[PDB]
Amino acid sequence: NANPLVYLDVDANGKPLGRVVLELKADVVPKTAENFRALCTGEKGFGYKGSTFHRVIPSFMCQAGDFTNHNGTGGKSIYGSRFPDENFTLKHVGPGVLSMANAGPNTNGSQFFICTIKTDWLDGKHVVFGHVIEGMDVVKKIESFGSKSGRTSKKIVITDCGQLS
Ligand SMILES: [Cl-]
Ligand SMILES: [Cl-]
Ligand code: NA
Repeated sequence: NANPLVYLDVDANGKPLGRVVLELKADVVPKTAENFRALCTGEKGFGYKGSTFHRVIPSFMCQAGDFTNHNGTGGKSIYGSRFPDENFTLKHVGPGVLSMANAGPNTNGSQFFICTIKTDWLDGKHVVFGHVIEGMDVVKKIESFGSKSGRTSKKIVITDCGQLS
């Protein structure tokens, strides 16, 4: 009864792809959910609005969240530069899983990915913290702009984001 809903409105070269709505599993990972929630509202003075999907690999995942460097090197959490792996209770079960990117154990900041396949080799290494409620079609559009190196063929921008409930 207390899982937040947040949204990302996404454009590719200025054309609207639509809205991704995410349920954040605060019932399982409240600290990880709270970090992402506040980065969507921007209430700490920084967050995801105007950042990009900077690494998109077809048949794998769409990665975003580096709102400082727009390239995978940056981002930060609301708690500090990084925060621990809360738990690995939720698993990478299939497309639409929302999970934290990282740089090894206990290095969560703000970068995240949405899976487009079951990525079960990431279980126990990346903290799953939500899923797509609405807009998997938008995720599939983002995925279509990826490449095997992760370089996107269009500039994929989160033009708006926030908390719905
Ligand atoms: Cl990663
Ligand atoms: Cl590149
Ligand atoms: Na907003």
